[PDB]
Amino acid sequence: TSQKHRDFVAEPMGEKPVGSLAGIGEVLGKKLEERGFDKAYVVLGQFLVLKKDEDLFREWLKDTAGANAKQSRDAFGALREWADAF
Ligand SMILES: [Cs+]
Ligand SMILES: [Cs+]
Repeated sequence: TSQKHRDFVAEPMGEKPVGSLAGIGEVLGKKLEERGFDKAYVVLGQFLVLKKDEDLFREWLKDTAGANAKQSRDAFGALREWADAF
């Protein structure tokens, strides 16, 4: 199961790795780690630097991590939900 939406939002981000964010696979996490998005805090940062736009974060995550629709959407929802919480 990839039901890690709950585990990410029931505590703060902190020094959490990128692969801990929902939709960030073990393969995606490598393509993301070499660009300097090694932690889930760095992806949160990019999403805020994009003003939390859904299809701009999803456009960048495709243009960089090589993400698919389910991966890019599950990642955005997890960031949006965590922003909506803390
Ligand atoms: Cs970077
Ligand atoms: Cs809140």
